[PDB]
Amino acid sequence: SVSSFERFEIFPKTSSWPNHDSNKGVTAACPHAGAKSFYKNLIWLVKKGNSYPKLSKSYINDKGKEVLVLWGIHHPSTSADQQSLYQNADTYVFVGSSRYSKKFKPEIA
Repeated sequence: SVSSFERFEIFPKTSSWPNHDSNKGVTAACPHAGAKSFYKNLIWLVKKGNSYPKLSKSYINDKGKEVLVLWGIHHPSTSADQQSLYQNADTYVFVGSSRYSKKFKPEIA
């Protein structure tokens, strides 16, 4: 039960992604309209060429209201795909919020 529901580009695709860059985050898991696609409110990280440095996107996205943010931790299949999507194996993911802290660990299986 909600009284207001807005949608704004928290992390715009056209900007704010200079280092990993790229937009080819499509997959066959969600192939609507006969084409590889992905979640609209989510972005699959793909390296630009063979570079994938650390990411820091500390944002406020604060409009005087509670803002719901969603994200996924991609666990790959083979180590070849890990270096074909991220160029490094031993990574870590951390979402730093005043109410939520988590040090993620990727898994290859």
